Amino acid sequence: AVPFVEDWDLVQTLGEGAYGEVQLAVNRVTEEAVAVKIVDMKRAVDCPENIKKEICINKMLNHENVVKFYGHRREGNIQYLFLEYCSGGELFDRIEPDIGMPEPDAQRFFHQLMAGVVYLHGIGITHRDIKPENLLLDERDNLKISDFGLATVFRYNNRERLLNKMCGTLPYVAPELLKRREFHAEPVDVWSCGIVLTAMLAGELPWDQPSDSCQEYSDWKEKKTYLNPWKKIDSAPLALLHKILVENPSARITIPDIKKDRWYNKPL
Ligand SMILES: COc1cc(-c2ccc3c(c2)NC(=O)/C3=C\c2ccc[nH]2)ccc1O
Repeated sequence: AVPFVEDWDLVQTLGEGAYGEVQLAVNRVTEEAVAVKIVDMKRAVDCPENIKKEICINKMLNHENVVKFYGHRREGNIQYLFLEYCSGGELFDRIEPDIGMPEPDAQRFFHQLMAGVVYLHGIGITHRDIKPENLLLDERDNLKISDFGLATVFRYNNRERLLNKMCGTLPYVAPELLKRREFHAEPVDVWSCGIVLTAMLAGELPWDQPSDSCQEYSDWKEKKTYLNPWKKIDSAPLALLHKILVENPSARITIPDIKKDRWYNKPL
């Protein structure tokens, strides 16, 4: 019913999953509310390490658009991830199925996702799994990238480190992850942010995966915007998508150039 972790009361479960569980921890004494991820390590082959990297990354991260990392403890098997609480919930729950959200709100949330992403990239960290379920909104309703379990460093000592490990989520991963062996880390996140811009604007996921065979992806590759979800989207913001969901990860628009897009700088 009502458990607790080292002086903090465990109110309710914010999220779960085969990952373990994240209960909202708050202490009636100070009453500061926080997010506590309880990674239930097992053996020395899955959880007991997929978290060593996760905690390190966090201690590096500090940006108004990245769920803050307070600290961590560790009984033995059960480890505690002290994290920032975002009352707002997930961006995911602000997308109306098959409809979306008011364009101005899409633009705003996109600015922050771009803010937080550019930031991470600056310190050579790639998220690898950007999506509405990982973009939380807080009290004031500010977007904060979340869940760094799959993140990783791609630039250390100013030297890129091409990636090859496949991972993330199918209806959000960039095409190169399927056709290539190695791929630059940054363009994968830009593509994933692009797919997130579409949900916010069409309340639906373009395709199940950027597979050259997925019929819906082939139709976007054939400028057939005269169909869903592209039809529910306005040509302005659609112009940016045309530059984001670009196949060759080399010709894809770069975060910097996204800040110079007409829709992006459109007072809304
Ligand atoms: C900074 O990096 C991380 C964030 C979270 C995380 C995951 C879920 C929530 C949260 C933080 N803070 C919250 O407030 C969360 C969930 C929620 C659900 C409804 C309101 N909030 C888990 C692992 C991480 O490595």
